[PDB]
Amino acid sequence: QQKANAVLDKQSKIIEVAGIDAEGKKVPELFAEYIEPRLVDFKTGDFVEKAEDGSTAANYDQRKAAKDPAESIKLTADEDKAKILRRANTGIVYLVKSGDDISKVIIPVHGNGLWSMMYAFVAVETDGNTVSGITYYEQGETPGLGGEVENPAWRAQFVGKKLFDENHKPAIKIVKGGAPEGSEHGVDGLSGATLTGNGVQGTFDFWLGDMGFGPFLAKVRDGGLN
Ligand SMILES: [Cl-]
Repeated sequence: QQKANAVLDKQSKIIEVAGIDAEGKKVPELFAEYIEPRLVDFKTGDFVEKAEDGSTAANYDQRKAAKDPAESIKLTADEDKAKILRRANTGIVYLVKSGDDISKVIIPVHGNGLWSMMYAFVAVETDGNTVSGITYYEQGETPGLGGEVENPAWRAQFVGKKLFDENHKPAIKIVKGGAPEGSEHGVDGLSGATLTGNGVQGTFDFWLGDMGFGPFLAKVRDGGLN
């Protein structure tokens, strides 16, 4: 079943955003060496060993969990900034191993675009604030417009940006028509693709908030990884 090729490209994207030099090695090999998947309780931000459905980090299906009322919540329209309708109570994150230390954490985020649900990985430094990279691993927006979330030049703009402001509130901004420079939080919007851009904005506003990875990244900031 492939199914397998889907799992493998996901692993590829994780390795890609992790900034690991692939010394010719294959993806399943690099993933075992450098990646440690962990489950996270969103509300508390704590690492957990199992989800409510009994899954471990190795077999947890967060998308399926999000539609199971036993282990997810229904978001009000106002709460639902990323326009995803529901949120699993437990998330998965991918720790990047240096040696015995954790070098980065990669968090899965998503939000609705114009034509499609848009899924991305965001690589965060162990300060729990600085973005190391971003990659969209599933989206179906129009090439040349919203599809430009896959453009290397647009994604590179996220590198060095801070996720949070001084109150640890979500601070990433999709700035219509080009952010300034020396900008702490701002990246350029997608020209001609405001609706996709709004979906990206909502993605960060929700997933950096109290119902998302907010509590977790706070614990990262306070040294919860190493
Ligand atoms: Cl979710």
